[PDB]
Amino acid sequence: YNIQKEIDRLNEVAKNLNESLIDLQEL
Amino acid sequence: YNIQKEIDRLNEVAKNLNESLIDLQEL
Amino acid sequence: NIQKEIDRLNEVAKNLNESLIDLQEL
Amino acid sequence: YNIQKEIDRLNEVAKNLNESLIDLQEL
Ligand SMILES: [Zn+2]
Ligand SMILES: [Zn+2]
Repeated sequence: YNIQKEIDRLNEVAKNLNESLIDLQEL
Repeated sequence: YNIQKEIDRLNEVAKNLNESLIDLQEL
Repeated sequence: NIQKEIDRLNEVAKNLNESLIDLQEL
Repeated sequence: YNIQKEIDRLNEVAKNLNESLIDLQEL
């Protein structure tokens, strides 16, 4: 595995998850 | 669906993702 | 080394998938 | 009301998370 590779991608997962989650909460 | 039930779970998804990401970042 | 983080992320993925399916099928 | 945009985006989030899981268990 490559830890720095997956940190960067999981950070994108987190940001995208949060964006859509917050969108769900304000409709 | 029940939007609150899914928001609750997705909140927990986000929290657990965040703590996994932090753990990875401190290696 | 990172089995515990893998295990945790697996449960994250399962719960995310279940929410996705529940939003479309319930 | 219409959550199609969040469903589409969370599907991509899930795909990226799933590939991270696969890649973390590689090698
Ligand atoms: Zn990178
Ligand atoms: Zn890959």
